[PDB]
Amino acid sequence: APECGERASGKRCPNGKCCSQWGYCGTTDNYCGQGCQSQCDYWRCGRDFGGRLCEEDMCCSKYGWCGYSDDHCEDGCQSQCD
Ligand SMILES: [Ca+2]
Repeated sequence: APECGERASGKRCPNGKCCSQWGYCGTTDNYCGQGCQSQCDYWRCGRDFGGRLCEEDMCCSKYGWCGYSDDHCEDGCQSQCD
């Protein structure tokens, strides 16, 4: 049964997850990609996205992507780098 979106009275996904076109919560491209209804910027962060911080304690890379790798947390990291 739909848990988010227009078919769920406008409910948003917990932990900032993306709501797919069909009303389900997730973080893969099938949820955040084409057709995404809400909280679709889950993987983006930083100055290009209103200064948004990543969920799950992920680092925000210099290019505005959320992750845990050295490339996300090292040189240029914008937030939650350690
Ligand atoms: Ca941390």
